[PDB]
Amino acid sequence: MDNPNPGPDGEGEVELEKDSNVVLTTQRDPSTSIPAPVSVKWSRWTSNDVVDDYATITSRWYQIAEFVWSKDDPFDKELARLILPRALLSSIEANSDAICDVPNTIPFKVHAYWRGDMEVRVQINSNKFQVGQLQATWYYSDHENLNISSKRSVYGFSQMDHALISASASNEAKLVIPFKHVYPFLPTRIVPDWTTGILDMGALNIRVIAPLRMSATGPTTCNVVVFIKLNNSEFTGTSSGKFYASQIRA
Amino acid sequence: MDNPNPGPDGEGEVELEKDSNVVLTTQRDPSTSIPAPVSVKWSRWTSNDVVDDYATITSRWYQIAEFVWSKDDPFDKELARLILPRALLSSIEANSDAICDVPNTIPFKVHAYWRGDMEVRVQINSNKFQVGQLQATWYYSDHENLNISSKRSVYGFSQMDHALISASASNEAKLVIPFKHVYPFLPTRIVPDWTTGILDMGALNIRVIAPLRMSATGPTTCNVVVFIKLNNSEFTGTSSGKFYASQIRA
Amino acid sequence: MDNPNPGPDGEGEVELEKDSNVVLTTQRDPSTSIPAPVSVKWSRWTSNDVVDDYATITSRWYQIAEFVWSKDDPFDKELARLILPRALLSSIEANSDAICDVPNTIPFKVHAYWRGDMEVRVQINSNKFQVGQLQATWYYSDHENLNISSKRSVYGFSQMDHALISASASNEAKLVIPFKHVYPFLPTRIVPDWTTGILDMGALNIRVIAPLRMSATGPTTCNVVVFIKLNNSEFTGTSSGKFYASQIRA
Repeated sequence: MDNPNPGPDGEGEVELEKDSNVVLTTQRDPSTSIPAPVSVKWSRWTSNDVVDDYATITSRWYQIAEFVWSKDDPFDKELARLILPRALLSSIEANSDAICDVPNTIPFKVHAYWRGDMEVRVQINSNKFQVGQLQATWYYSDHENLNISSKRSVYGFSQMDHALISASASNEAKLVIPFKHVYPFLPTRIVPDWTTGILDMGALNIRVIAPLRMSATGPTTCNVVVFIKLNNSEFTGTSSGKFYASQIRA
Repeated sequence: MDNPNPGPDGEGEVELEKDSNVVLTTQRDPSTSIPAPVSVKWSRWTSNDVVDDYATITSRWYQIAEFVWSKDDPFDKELARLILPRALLSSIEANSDAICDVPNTIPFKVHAYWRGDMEVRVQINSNKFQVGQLQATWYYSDHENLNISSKRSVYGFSQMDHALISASASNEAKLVIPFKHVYPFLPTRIVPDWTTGILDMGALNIRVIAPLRMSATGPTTCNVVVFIKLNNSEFTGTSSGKFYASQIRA
Repeated sequence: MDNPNPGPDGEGEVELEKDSNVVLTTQRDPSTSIPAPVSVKWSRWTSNDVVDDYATITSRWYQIAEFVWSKDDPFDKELARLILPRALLSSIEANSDAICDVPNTIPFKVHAYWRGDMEVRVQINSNKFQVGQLQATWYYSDHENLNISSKRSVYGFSQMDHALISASASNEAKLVIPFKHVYPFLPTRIVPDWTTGILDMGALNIRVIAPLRMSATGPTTCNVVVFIKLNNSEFTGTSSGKFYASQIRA
């Protein structure tokens, strides 16, 4: 079946992802990447306090990153290497804004410990005349590894669970990332231990496998949007906001 | 389903509209605009004489207009403001041709009064690299309104029944226009009343909502075809042709 | 149905033709051309000796020709006029290679007489911005006709069984050519008769019906691939290879 019928509305389907007071669309189905099974709820294990999450409020879609994709970028050059708990907060905090100001962060302010699966969209608007390729990959503990520069390479992450994005026919990388840390919970700020590496479950990272191969005088620049949903969460550990921690640098 | 298979014949469907000794096609389904219900037959009311229409002859598709669409045309600039009974005749008469010469007009020559629904095609051949938009709109009595210049605007006709045409993915505006005048019949020429505004049931009018937005050195010009079918008619009122009226100017 | 969904893999089906240790694909269904019924097996008629063919070995897909398609080529200019038994061997022999070296020829070396249907692919990689047209046509005995230059024309072969190839939406010409000679068998080399015209069942020939109509500075050159399958064969007539014949010139 192939009859093209673009009316006053150029025809084509648009799948949407609402899902909680925010609707974000994608005109092209994503290339998913599921690195692990869905995480069970270990609140009834580690902590016996206010055991809950926040539905309509922390299970939304906030923006955490956005960047540029150009012909200048050589073969393996990561556009982002963003930590995943974590840079949800660390993006907003360095936006000359506070964590307290946004609805998808506020319990991190009050509550001490967090556990939950993650959802991520790597949406880009590239043109059909751009011949490039990216790869969004996940690593459940990047900073803990010593020589991960060895792994920090397009070759290395192809070896593992990832998603693929090609400039033409742009395209989205779905990226379901459930919770798998060593300890079942994460600490939102400084704690009797975890005096650093606060709220870090691993980093995402997008490098390049094919530069934007542009014709003579073709459009140079491109762009990426990183979105994140925090579903299936649990926030036990009620603590005043003066105990909080404005996350570390990029 | 999306497998593209363009053989020696580039594949794609072509819907056709024959319908009476003329076949006109459209490779893209139209955006219809039905302003009113189908009109009932009031011949057995106003006049008791030869009560009939003409099938294969006046229910065809003649051309009445054609024009240019260019980047120069600013935002709201009507390409045509053509009266609808009316300019079926008024186009041919000013073509240095006579009404008598064409089969889709001849009963208007002889017969005194006419009633009937109308069918109209606003077909254009624009290219997929042209980013513009038109709007064909109908008004069951334009000349009767005094300040209709107020209405003569892209904003105003969007308020009402219309069709939309965008340059890219060109595209057709189906435009079924049934009979709705004040008096159930129309006079083909001067009459004991209707000494002017002869044969006028309202005017069609195509303005611009988006100019042809062309890249550097992209194709400048475009073009429109206006076709018209006169179905569901009735022509009671037999009169010699020396009583006829060559319609007024553009 | 027309929803376009080109993921990291630009979506679209790819039909394949394996068929015997070689897989060749075509992303666009072919325009077939069947000039005759399937040939019956006349081995149990002409010759009472080792009656067999060779499956996995001579029923493969070898390349016999490839050439250039450019704007310079005027209206009717044959890109190839290749004989069909025949140039399967005659291409390889003039490749500074021997017949003995390739698996799809070796029985022709040993065996004296051959009969069999033929399969041919005229695959080309033209771009969607090239507006040309070719025509691959078959003639069960071209050399036998005296004034076939009269027939050697785009007009003439359109009169008969052929396939059509247009530059844009490139495209393949399937070309099933069963055996129909005067005598039911063909001689692989010189023989008590057939002292010339060795192994010739007719010639294929691709001319032009529409040159590559290229925009300013659009891509000039193009290209064709000719493939051939020799199925439904029969090779009776065992003879030493010193009796063989390296085919005549192009």
